[PDB]
Amino acid sequence: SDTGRPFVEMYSEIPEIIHMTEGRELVIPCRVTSPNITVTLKKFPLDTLIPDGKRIIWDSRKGFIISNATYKEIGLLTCEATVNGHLYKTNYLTHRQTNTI
Repeated sequence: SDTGRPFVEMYSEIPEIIHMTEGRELVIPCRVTSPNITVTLKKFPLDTLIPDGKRIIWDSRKGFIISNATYKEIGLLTCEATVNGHLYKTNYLTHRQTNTI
């Protein structure tokens, strides 16, 4: 919803703890109702994970699909979207799961 909230799903208060593993298909689930809106995938503080559309494939109806996760996706990611003159955001803490690399 433009005059409501772009995201289908968002964090509550605590960032979404994604128990990831390197080399795997890391989806950051911050999809939007209308693809037109177009989300920008930041990382704390003001880093920018540009959706290259090769490895980092921006599926508006699923999430940001980093086909092969790396150290560049280990931290506090922040999906951001300015809509009706209002900045919405949602946070995703990408934790290296205690399984392997």
